[PDB]
Amino acid sequence: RTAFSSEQLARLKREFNENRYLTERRRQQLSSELGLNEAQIKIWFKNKRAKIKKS
Amino acid sequence: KRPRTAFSSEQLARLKREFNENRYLTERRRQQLSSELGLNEAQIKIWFKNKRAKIK
DNA sequence: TTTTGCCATGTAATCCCCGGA
DNA sequence: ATCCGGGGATTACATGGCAAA
Repeated sequence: RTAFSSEQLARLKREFNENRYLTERRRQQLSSELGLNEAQIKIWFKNKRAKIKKS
Repeated sequence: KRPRTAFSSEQLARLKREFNENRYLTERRRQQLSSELGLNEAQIKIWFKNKRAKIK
């Protein structure tokens, strides 16, 4: 279970604020730039939406 | 994965009768029907899924 | 305070069904 | 039947905090 770096967390949050649902292209670019697997990005966005739902 | 299977006539008759009351199956009834029909629970789940799409 | 013990909260991941193609 | 990504719920585990001798 990876622990995202705050450099990664800040970019994911910044991306999430801009678009809370990923396109394949955006998922790909983020994986590349952040050095993470596309599945982790997918799962981070999925969990973020669910967290926000219980705000 | 999972080989296709031809449903027998009592099978389909039984699946349609159930589908006639409720288009969604709870896991409890799906287990039930699976045991009564001799149908794998996955096959029943997929039959309800496809049938929901055809009817729509 | 220190330093120890544990338990609550957070969260990455998995289960499991859904519709659409 | 398969694939995907979606949701909701749940699991599994790290660490945040607070307790306390």
